[PDB]
Amino acid sequence: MVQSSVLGFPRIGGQRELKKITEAYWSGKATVEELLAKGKELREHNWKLQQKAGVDIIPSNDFSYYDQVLDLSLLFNAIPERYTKFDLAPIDVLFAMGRGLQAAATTQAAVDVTALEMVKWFDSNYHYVRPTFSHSTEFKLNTAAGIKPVDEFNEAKALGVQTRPVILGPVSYLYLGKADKDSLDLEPISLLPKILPVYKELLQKLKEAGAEQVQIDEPVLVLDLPEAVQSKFKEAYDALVGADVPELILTTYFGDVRPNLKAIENLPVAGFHFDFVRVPEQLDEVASILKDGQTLSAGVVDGRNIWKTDFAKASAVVQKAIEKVGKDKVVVATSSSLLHTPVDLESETKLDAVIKDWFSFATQKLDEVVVIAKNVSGEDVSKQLEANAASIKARSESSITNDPKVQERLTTINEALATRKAAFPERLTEQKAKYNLPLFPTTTIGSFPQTKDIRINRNKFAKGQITAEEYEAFINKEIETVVRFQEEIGLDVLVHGEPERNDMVQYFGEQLNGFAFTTNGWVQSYGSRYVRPPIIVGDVSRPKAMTVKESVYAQSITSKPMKGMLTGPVTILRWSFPRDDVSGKIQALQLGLALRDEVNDLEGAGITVIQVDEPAIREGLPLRAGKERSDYLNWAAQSFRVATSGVENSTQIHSHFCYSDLDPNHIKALDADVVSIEFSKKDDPNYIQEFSEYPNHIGLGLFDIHSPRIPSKQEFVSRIEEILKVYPASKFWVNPDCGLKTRGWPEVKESLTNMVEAAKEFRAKY
Ligand SMILES: Nc1nc2c(c(=O)[nH]1)N[C@@H](CNc1ccc(C(=O)N[C@@H](CCC(=O)N[C@@H](CCC(=O)N[C@@H](CCC(=O)O)C(=O)O)C(=O)O)C(=O)O)cc1)CN2
Ligand SMILES: N[C@@H](CCS)C(=O)O
Ligand SMILES: [Zn+2]
Repeated sequence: MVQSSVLGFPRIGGQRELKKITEAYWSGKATVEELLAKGKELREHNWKLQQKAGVDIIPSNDFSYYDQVLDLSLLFNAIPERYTKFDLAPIDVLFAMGRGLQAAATTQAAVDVTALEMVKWFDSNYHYVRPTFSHSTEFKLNTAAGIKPVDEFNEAKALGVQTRPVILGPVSYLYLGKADKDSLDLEPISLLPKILPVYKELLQKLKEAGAEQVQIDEPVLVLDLPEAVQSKFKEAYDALVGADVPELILTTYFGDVRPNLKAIENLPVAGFHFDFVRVPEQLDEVASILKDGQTLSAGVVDGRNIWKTDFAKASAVVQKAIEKVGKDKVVVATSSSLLHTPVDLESETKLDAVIKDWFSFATQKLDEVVVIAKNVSGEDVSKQLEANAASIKARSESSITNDPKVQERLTTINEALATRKAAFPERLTEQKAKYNLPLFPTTTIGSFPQTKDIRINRNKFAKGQITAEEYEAFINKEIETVVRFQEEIGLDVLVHGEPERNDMVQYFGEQLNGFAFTTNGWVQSYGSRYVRPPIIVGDVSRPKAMTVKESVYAQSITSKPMKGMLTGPVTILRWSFPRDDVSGKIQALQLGLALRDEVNDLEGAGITVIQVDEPAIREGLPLRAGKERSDYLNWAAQSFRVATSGVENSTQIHSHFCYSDLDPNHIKALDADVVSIEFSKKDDPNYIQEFSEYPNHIGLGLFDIHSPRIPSKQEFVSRIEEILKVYPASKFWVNPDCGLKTRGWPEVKESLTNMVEAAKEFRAKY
């Protein structure tokens, strides 16, 4: 009777309960008791949900108030000193690392401190708070905050639910972290010896509590790892394994671990886990490594995409496994945590029933693994296979999916379609001459605060409580407000705030043929911010203009130059749920050609300064050097270039990138005139050097837009002075790290006023 396993479940709630309480707590409208109360409530719900679904192995510690990595950075006490000298409570220290904190002296005692870096969790649009280590860091097992994975195991057990804690392992933990600036000579992985005795302690604490088996994520194995890292796995797991700890199920996902087999082919663990959705072909080789005892969790229900599973194909993999290692040592599992999927599809009432029948969100995926497991167990689930098999046939055969007019148009793509009419140095002279822009020119990145008044009115529109005529009126008020202000403040190149845009990708899925999109289809991106990425189901085209009506009005009320704003083709792909049938290369290209038509429409409609965001360009990079990556590099830029290479030289193409380990050389391939690079929040020591040679114009981001912190005019100056030491002023632009949707108005005002005030000084010194 083959068992089922889930690697992690989405904590946000079916009604984003979690967001709502977290944001309340942050704004002083809910007590700390009330936040923790609701945490419990959700934890309880989701465990019970899975229990009822029939899942055998059920995760614990997958819950988090912000990020499960940081959660460990807390537990193990990797807490930069600067966060400690304010008598904050564990929970608030946690949040402060997250989003900084700043309150003047109230009883309440005065704090001001930044936030730690945030980066892509592998090739996903989930972002973790990056561990930050230092020579001073004393790894102890913190008990002040409680001990989370213990306490949550116990909770579950007190509802009769036996769970499998999930912990990021020492090697991944370190390798993914970073040295703090007070300690540049520090490889994070060198602390392995200091940290194990902590992981060890935790583990015994868990064993005593009742923990049979523990999932311990070591996903770094899907990456290119130098030889000196690979040898540290044995050291690590040799240390931890024992009679006083639970059995450990070394867990990998998102890619291929074969290059690292030597690393792990003689470890003491109780079993492994692998992603046979992304890399089914690795099964024979990895299964080879299993010395008796050990179990193989067979990751076969996609924790990263929402296409309904093919029960035939999936069960065939699990049986290939069963052939190699015995039915009794095999487990049907999600390929990854379902963190990256929405909660429940049944919450969606406005999708074509045909299309809906093609999908499965988290709740459904629980049934999925339950059924496949049952299948291979010899049990009758005939009725579910056929229905499932129907769902597949249908998908397979659809008039929706294909659009010949597109497929042809693809063969119009060549070098010329993706080269501008002249080189940057020649376009600058034309642009300088049109725009008359001043030295140290100031601008922002697009979005301005997404005020509940905007959210409520988009919604009243969606739901017919107001006419289109009324919505246009409302949007214009708000673009007017957003301009009038930008003018007030002194900004040079303007934007329009994106008031009319739910999300920089969803606004587009709602407008392009080939898509679907959700109402309650939300996934966490970081902290309390979530998105409901759209879904690509067919061949992509743009039948109308998407953003002209708005930007033309925008341009019409200001003499100032104004940006249009799209989302480049790679980002639309990467932050959508991609197609099952086809490659992403084919999808980007379609998007490129499709986005051209908007870009062109803009130029034609008067909007001669245009920004096309491409922030996922690094995210979307394949997890391993070789054929697939070097292809990615080439088509990924090409598609971008496709949507931008028809413009006149007098037109100013802008881009933007953020919250990623950016590769300048690839960014450069886009030959954009001007870009915005997230720099402040990420405290990257090298970004300055590594972008020493960037040939086109550039604005490294001057303040962290994900903290309510207002930076001094002084903190702007410092950063600038710092950059100017490696870069000439005739290139440098001044802007924030990213957009301002999440920000409130008070701090928007004051922080830009400072930014600009500061730019204005360097203006006059030169
Ligand atoms: N997709 C994406 N990825 C990205 C970024 C980005 O902007 N987008 N930037 C970086 C960071 N990621 C981010 C992710 C989300 C948000 C964000 O601001 N999300 C908002 C809302 C976004 C949205 O979809 N807004 C809708 C939702 C409105 C709403 O909630 N309405 C209510 C009903 C009306 C009401 O009561 O308010 C409801 O549905 O229940 C809208 O404006 O229309 C949030 O969940 O806090 C920001 C950055 C990197 N990756
Ligand atoms: N233009 C987007 C960029 C987010 S990465 C915004 O300003 O919200
Ligand atoms: Zn950004």
